[PDB]
Amino acid sequence: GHMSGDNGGGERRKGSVKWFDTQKGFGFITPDDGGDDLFVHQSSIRSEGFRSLAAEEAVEFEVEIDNNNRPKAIDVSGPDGAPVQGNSGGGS
Repeated sequence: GHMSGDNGGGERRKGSVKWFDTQKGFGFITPDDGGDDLFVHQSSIRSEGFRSLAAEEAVEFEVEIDNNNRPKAIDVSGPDGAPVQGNSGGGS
């Protein structure tokens, strides 16, 4: 059948970036309402266009557990869940 011990993908969380390094190729988010820091990088940002995070920045995201069993943060947006213009576009 369909495993559903969670929301069926990545459960919503909030936090603040520990650091986003494009050189290292990895970053981490400290979840404000969670425990373990979640891995975050460009491919986990809510942006399909311009996707990058600022080290000290606060964020709202979904936390998804990677195949390494380490939970990672994706669909990263502002702390209020506010989308950035670089997410896709919009026009306004």
